[PDB]
Amino acid sequence: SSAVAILETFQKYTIDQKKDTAVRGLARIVQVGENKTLFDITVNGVPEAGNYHASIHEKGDVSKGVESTGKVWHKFDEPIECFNESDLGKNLYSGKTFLSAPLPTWQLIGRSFVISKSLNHPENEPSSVKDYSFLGVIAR
Ligand SMILES: [Ca+2]
Repeated sequence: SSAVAILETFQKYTIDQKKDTAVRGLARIVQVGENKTLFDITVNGVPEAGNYHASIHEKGDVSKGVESTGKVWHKFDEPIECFNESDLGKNLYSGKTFLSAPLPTWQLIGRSFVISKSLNHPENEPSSVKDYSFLGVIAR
């Protein structure tokens, strides 16, 4: 059993001026046990280097980005380190990791996969937006 989440920004951020696509990462999801899923995560094109954090939120509603997705339903403890500079002109970064969760794929479908990091300079994209986030509905 497999699934995928295409991760896009929904918010507009001053620091993110890459306009050919809003896609900033991919989660490829494969069940690897009766009740265990593997998450193959890659990130690309994010403006700030740092440790990013993944969660799965309760709702598949991304109309308002993270703010419409409800609460955190599953949290991953392991960070995603994004320190590889992949765009020199724009100074954008990439990263990758494998994560796992003790959940079958069927319980994941239709929820939102979210990766986020606190903004280095929130005063310049204020004031209710604290985090840079990119997210996508999980689909079979
Ligand atoms: Ca940058």
